[PDB]
Amino acid sequence: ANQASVVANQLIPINTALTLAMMRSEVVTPVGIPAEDIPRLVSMQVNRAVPLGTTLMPDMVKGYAA
Repeated sequence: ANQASVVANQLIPINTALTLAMMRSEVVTPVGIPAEDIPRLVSMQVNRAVPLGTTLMPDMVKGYAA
């Protein structure tokens, strides 16, 4: 049903600063960071490796607070 989340479009290594090429929008469950926030996430770092196809959750991004 409608809410899309940010999903990793490639493996994102631990401590990588996110770029736009790394983030796609997809309706997945459980729900992660809202896809509307992809602009806000560029150049923030992930604190763990995020495999291809993994939903980005709030606790995986350093400094994220919505």
